[PDB]
Amino acid sequence: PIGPEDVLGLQRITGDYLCSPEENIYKIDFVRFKIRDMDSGTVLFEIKKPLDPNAGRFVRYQFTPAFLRLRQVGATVEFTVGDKPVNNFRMIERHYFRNQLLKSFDFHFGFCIPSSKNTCEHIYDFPPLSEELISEMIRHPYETQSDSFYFVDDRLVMHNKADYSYSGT
Ligand SMILES: O=C(Nc1cc(Cl)c(Cl)cn1)[C@]12C[C@H]3C[C@H](C[C@H](C3)C1)C2
Repeated sequence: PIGPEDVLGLQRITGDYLCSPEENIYKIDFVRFKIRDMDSGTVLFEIKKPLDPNAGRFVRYQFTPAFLRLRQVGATVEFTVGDKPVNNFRMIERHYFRNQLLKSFDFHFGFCIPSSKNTCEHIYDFPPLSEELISEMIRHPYETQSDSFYFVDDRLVMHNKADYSYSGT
């Protein structure tokens, strides 16, 4: 049984998925994701959802070098929920570069309407990165990786993974 305290101190990306897809007993399905730069209004990324072991749990992002100097980005997330009520829906997203923790985001979802489509806004406050780190992250695309742990009532129900490029394609 993995709880939030079990991931709040992780200093490395996990070597595997901490939970199976069947553990998503709340039928939580992310159907849309949009990232906006809060200092310019620019839509940095948008996706709409229409046997690989990842099965939709791994996403690869391709951003520009300017993304690493952003102060704050806004994430709009659309997701459906099953019949089971969802209380204390939490997401802990940890970003690492070459086994070095860079930032962890602890987001608490607002009320979730059961058996319906929900929309939430997550505000990411980026920390200032050292010039050496920014340079390395630009030179090494996809070596920046993240773990997104989703908790419902302190119980891990979803675990998604991603890697990032900041080389501007
Ligand atoms: O990729 C990142 N943040 C991100 C990515 C997405 Cl796809 C969304 Cl939705 C929201 N934030 C960062 C940028 C830099 C500052 C931290 C630590 C690392 C360097 C990785 C976050």
